[PDB]
Amino acid sequence: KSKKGKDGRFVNPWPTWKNPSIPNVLRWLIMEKDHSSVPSSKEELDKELPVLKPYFITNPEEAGVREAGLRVTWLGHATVMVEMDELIFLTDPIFSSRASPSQYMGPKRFRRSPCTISELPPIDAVLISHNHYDHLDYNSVIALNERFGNELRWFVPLGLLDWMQKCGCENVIELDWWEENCVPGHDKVTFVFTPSQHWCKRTLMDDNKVLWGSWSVLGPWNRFFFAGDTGYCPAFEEIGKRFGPFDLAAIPIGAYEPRWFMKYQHVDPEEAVRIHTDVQTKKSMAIHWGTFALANEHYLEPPVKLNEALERYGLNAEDFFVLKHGESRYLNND
Amino acid sequence: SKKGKDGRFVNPWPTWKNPSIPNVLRWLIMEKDHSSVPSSKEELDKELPVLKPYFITNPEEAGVREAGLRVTWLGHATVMVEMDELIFLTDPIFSSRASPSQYMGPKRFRRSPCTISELPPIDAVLISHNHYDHLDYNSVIALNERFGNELRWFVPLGLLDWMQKCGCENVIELDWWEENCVPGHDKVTFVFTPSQHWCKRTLMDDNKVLWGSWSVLGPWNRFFFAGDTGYCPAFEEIGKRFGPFDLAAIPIGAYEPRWFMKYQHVDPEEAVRIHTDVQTKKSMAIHWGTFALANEHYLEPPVKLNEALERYGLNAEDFFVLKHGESRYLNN
Ligand SMILES: C[C@H](CCC(=O)O)[C@H]1CC[C@H]2[C@@H]3CC[C@@H]4C[C@H](O)CC[C@]4(C)[C@H]3C[C@H](O)[C@]12C
Ligand SMILES: C[C@H](CCC(=O)O)[C@H]1CC[C@H]2[C@@H]3CC[C@@H]4C[C@H](O)CC[C@]4(C)[C@H]3C[C@H](O)[C@]12C
Ligand SMILES: C[C@H](CCC(=O)O)[C@H]1CC[C@H]2[C@@H]3CC[C@@H]4C[C@H](O)CC[C@]4(C)[C@H]3C[C@H](O)[C@]12C
Ligand SMILES: C[C@H](CCC(=O)O)[C@H]1CC[C@H]2[C@@H]3CC[C@@H]4C[C@H](O)CC[C@]4(C)[C@H]3C[C@H](O)[C@]12C
Ligand SMILES: C[C@H](CCC(=O)O)[C@H]1CC[C@H]2[C@@H]3CC[C@@H]4C[C@H](O)CC[C@]4(C)[C@H]3C[C@H](O)[C@]12C
Ligand SMILES: C[C@H](CCC(=O)O)[C@H]1CC[C@H]2[C@@H]3CC[C@@H]4C[C@H](O)CC[C@]4(C)[C@H]3C[C@H](O)[C@]12C
Ligand SMILES: C[C@H](CCC(=O)O)[C@H]1CC[C@H]2[C@@H]3CC[C@@H]4C[C@H](O)CC[C@]4(C)[C@H]3C[C@H](O)[C@]12C
Ligand SMILES: C[C@H](CCC(=O)O)[C@H]1CC[C@H]2[C@@H]3CC[C@@H]4C[C@H](O)CC[C@]4(C)[C@H]3C[C@H](O)[C@]12C
Ligand SMILES: C[C@H](CCC(=O)O)[C@H]1CC[C@H]2[C@@H]3CC[C@@H]4C[C@H](O)CC[C@]4(C)[C@H]3C[C@H](O)[C@]12C
Ligand SMILES: C[C@H](CCC(=O)O)[C@H]1CC[C@H]2[C@@H]3CC[C@@H]4C[C@H](O)CC[C@]4(C)[C@H]3C[C@H](O)[C@]12C
Ligand SMILES: NS(=O)(=O)c1cc2c(cc1Cl)NCNS2(=O)=O
Ligand SMILES: [Zn+2]
Ligand SMILES: [Zn+2]
Ligand SMILES: [Zn+2]
Ligand SMILES: [Zn+2]
Repeated sequence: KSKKGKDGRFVNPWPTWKNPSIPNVLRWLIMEKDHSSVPSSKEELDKELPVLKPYFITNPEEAGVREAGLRVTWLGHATVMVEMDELIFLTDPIFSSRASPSQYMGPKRFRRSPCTISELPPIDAVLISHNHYDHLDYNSVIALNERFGNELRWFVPLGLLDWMQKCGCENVIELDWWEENCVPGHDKVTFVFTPSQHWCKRTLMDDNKVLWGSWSVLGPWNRFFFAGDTGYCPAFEEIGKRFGPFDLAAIPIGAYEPRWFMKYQHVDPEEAVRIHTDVQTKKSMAIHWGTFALANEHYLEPPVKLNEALERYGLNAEDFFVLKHGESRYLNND
Repeated sequence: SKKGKDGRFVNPWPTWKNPSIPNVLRWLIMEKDHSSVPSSKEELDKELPVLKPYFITNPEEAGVREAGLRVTWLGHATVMVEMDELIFLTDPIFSSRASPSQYMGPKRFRRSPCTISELPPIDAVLISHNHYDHLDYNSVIALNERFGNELRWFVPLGLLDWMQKCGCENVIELDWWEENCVPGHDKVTFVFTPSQHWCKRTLMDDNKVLWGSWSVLGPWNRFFFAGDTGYCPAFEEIGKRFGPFDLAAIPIGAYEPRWFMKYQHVDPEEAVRIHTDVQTKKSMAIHWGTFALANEHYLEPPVKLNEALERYGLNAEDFFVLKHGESRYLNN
């Protein structure tokens, strides 16, 4: 084909090829995080947002997929564990309490992680959407690579290969817009890096030196889409048309407040439903939200707005569902 | 009268104890090693199992409120003693890493048995010294957030600022041989007692704040918490002024290489020495098993403790090691 928007590299770094982006960010200190949600007592946090014990804790067996369907588990924020086509892979693993380079400041999760690395079953690959601290957790990478090793294939955007080896990972793969690879054992599955409308930053002056994006996993049996972080852009229609119908898609539905400031980097539930429609997935799972306070919206608002948008497009909760922390879901195909 | 009183060199706080040594070169390049190698997930589960504390499934219990004394080991020096109508915590560390950084520093191989949220009402907390394996900023902020003025923080001299800067008001700075009480249940007395250790958190803050140990003298039972110390006098002094105590929490880990650690960290034998000097009936054994701050094998300290136990004409009941998260009730 050819009608695919490629990068997307200005003078030296990467801009979003997409027209909706505007260049102006003033970073995370506490300015619009504050407490505009006031997550109250951890008990209320429980009552409203209970943390479940994942299945693989009480029954570490049954953690295959036995081909056929597709199993998914939400481990908070953008951490998703997908079992499909004889393969278990993790996405944006964050297990630390705080998503920050310091121990003294930064957004600290109000919901504990459902499980620990030691407790999670054998991981065959990890997918990294972009490099932000709420998706790339140094300590989580350290734990993953200590437990596993060369056993773990890491799929990262351009610019993160160095960082990965710097951490101590040897099975690391840098991928660009519309670029693919697989796991050495399982070649029938293809992992494709697909565009997105977001940004990268971890330190001073490294802004967009690393790429952002989304992931499309094409196995023979099931197809899976993982958006990562994005505001609405026309790449999602492109992806949907190139990788056919998907069985699951993980779409962010949180951190969309100060829309005047975030719309260029963060969809809201309404644009999240549109994404679900654009990518042609049969089902979608609400990621982001509920775990960290990265914006101004009420911590329970994003599911309500998701249901309101789902009623906007003539859809039901079946099509686009929100899980509990640690809850799983099985989906068999035709 | 008597009692090894506090001291103050020209600049900092000294030990005033005859056993002494310098070169506190921190642990980043000097002995950064794990010649103990905790590994093999299965081996950890079996050798050092982490237990589910009672106040998780049955928080209502909250023990004591009677005459006896219950204790729970939450790793390293974070232990929860419920005694004489008072549930106090000591050296609380619940984070994974004991370091000012997020990228380097000693990271625990055993998770905390419970979390701050799961913790029962803590009336008081005791801080031995300022080291990262005993003073954990994140743990402090969590306690001061869940509780507040309801939490009395007993800290050594020099830590008032650090505490208030974190946001604590119910804070009491104490030099050793000094004391204080509780607003409601004041008949229990908390006394800061001597020790042989060091204080340092940053560059040039060496010995700017005091170290020591704690003695809780309640109406029914008496409890001793050593913290971190090498063998020195004043434990006999402690055992004299106060005592006999009922339970004592004595460190048994972080002792090798001896030549460098002996002056600043007891060994299991020296811990049995403490058990005799402080005149306790029983002892629980803290430090060890949670972080690797020295070169000894992670399972060695219990074995060496039991060796010292027999040699000194004692038995395992007298000085016991709990599991991670285990509790113990004492009706003496
Ligand atoms: C507000 C203080 C300094 C106060 C002063 O002296 O005026 C300044 C100085 C250092 C500044 C930080 C430097 C790193 C980051 C640079 C980003 O481009 C904006 C966010 C951060 C996290 C900044 C936030 C804030 O702008 C800080 C913390
Ligand atoms: C060393 C003290 C902690 C002392 C203590 O806990 O008592 C800590 C507390 C706050 C920490 C600073 C926070 C802001 C900065 C963040 C950067 O990512 C690294 C450099 C800085 C300047 C940090 C340096 C250092 O890590 C500090 C100063
Ligand atoms: C921890 C030291 C001071 C310790 C001392 O001298 O006692 C202090 C002094 C300067 C402090 C920084 C000043 C600029 C910023 C002010 C913000 O409001 C909080 C973050 C920053 C980045 C501060 C981080 C940290 O609070 C520092 C590095
Ligand atoms: C210095 C320590 C380890 C030193 C030791 O204890 O032996 C090393 C080990 C891994 C290193 C990190 C690897 C990933 C990152 C690579 C970047 O290009 C710079 C920052 C980071 C976050 C590095 C920071 C630092 O350089 C670390 C944490
Ligand atoms: C000052 C030393 C050494 C100077 C040199 O190597 O020339 C340099 C070397 C590498 C530098 C760090 C590398 C990682 C980060 C790169 C950012 O873009 C700015 C902040 C950080 C955290 C840097 C801060 C600091 O400036 C360091 C530690
Ligand atoms: C070894 C490197 C520098 C390499 C070189 O020699 O060029 C040096 C630079 C700064 C040094 C650190 C400074 C603070 C501490 C001083 C102590 O007395 C030993 C441990 C610490 C934590 C030191 C460890 C080590 O000695 C470091 C990290
Ligand atoms: C992370 C930056 C820069 C990495 C890069 O930009 O390539 C590197 C450059 C200088 C590095 C430091 C040099 C001195 C020390 C060396 C030790 O072995 C580990 C701790 C220290 C304190 C190092 C920590 C960290 O690894 C730093 C700060
Ligand atoms: C800012 C990067 C992390 C970047 C990332 O995660 O990608 C981190 C990685 C290693 C960190 C350094 C480790 C050694 C020092 C610890 C001190 O307590 C604060 C100053 C130093 C020099 C730290 C400064 C800063 O906090 C660094 C350079
Ligand atoms: C800079 C942040 C708070 C910034 C904010 O409110 O956003 C403050 C909040 C609590 C502060 C800490 C309180 C305890 C310590 C006080 C010391 O004298 C300097 C180091 C420490 C460890 C402080 C470092 C730093 O100054 C912190 C972490
Ligand atoms: C850069 C400022 C200067 C501003 C001032 O005058 O306060 C200085 C002054 C206070 C300094 C801090 C004092 C406490 C610590 C002293 C250590 O030896 C290095 C790390 C710390 C955490 C220091 C970091 C940094 O070196 C600061 C923040
Ligand atoms: N080492 S880690 O990032 O996996 C981790 C971090 C923290 C925990 C637990 C774990 Cl397993 N608990 C307390 N908060 S923390 O220090 O971020
Ligand atoms: Zn992001
Ligand atoms: Zn994000
Ligand atoms: Zn110590
Ligand atoms: Zn210690």
